[PDB]
Amino acid sequence: ADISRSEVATLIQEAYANDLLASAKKGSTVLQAFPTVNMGTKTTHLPVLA
Amino acid sequence: ADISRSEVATLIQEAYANDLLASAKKGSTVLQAFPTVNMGTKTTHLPVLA
Repeated sequence: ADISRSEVATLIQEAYANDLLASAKKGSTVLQAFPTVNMGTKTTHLPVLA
Repeated sequence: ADISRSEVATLIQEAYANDLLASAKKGSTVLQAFPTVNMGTKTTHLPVLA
């Protein structure tokens, strides 16, 4: 006669840890690479020589 | 001749009182009868003797 881990049941609580949870978020490439403009309205016109 | 109650009209006004509704509502029988566990998440494990 002896006491097994299964015979102790839920007197032994399983633990939790968030170590693996976090992942670094990545931004748009095009917002890093190119000059941006702050728009005040839906549409902006930019003339070019053609 | 005489001024009756109806001839005085809305100078006499009715009153309101909630004494018939001012009664404690009926609680749960099992929350009165049995002890309780303050759970923090969907599931709790309780060991029992076997």
